[PDB]
Amino acid sequence: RPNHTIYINNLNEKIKKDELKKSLHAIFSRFGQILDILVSRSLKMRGQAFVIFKEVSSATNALRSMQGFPFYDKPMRIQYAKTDSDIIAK
RNA sequence: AAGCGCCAGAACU
RNA sequence: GGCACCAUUGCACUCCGGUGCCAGUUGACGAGAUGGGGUUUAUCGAGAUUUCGGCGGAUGACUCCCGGUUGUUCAUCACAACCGCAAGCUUUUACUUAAAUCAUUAAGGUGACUUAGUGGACAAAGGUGAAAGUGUGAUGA
Ligand SMILES: N[C@@H]1[C@@H](O)[C@H](O)[C@@H](COP(=O)(O)O)O[C@@H]1O
Ligand SMILES: [Mg+2]
Ligand SMILES: [Mg+2]
Repeated sequence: RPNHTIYINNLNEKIKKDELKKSLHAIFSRFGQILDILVSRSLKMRGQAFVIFKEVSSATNALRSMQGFPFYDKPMRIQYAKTDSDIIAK
């Protein structure tokens, strides 16, 4: 079902880790306070992000509102995290 | 203040 | 680390697909050492290392000079070795001669790395005094 962490994909792979990590924070900061955004660039983890909210309330609203939103010329695909994240789980 | 200087090899980011 | 091109729609949380091409970073730790000219592969140890490879320089070495020291107390030549404030050869002997490494803890940088402090060290080539044996002939005052 729902989760503190939201899984975003279909992100522009041409954008560098830190720029993407900050450009994400710009738009998701209104829904609630973000604990950490996790972005890698490997073959397995590129075009994806892990915006973690302290509140699931924020995660639900962010999912509803930002679904399909144009981000670097590419529409976002937002799900919930399949499993909890460590800064929540621990 | 001369085992001292710079850097298309090469290792490393 | 970054651009590009191929490949990838991918649920991760100690970094990490392939191909090129550009940027960056590392690249000698101190001791030692300059009369002039030419020549050549330029002294010494420390360090587990790239202190590798290339280029340049260089106070080294050889060798011909310029001066000087010393050669049976003085000079001027021969001849021999020597010195460029320091000066004939050999030997035994005594004293003198660092900084990195390290280990630390601070700054900076995505980054490999950088610059700086603290801790105690640990050399060799040299250098110094001491002895011991010793080093031409010709001519002149
Ligand atoms: N003092 C050193 C010398 O001992 C060394 O011969 C020379 C050449 O160095 P390299 O052999 O790295 O070219 O450099 C310096 O001058
Ligand atoms: Mg490869
Ligand atoms: Mg070299």
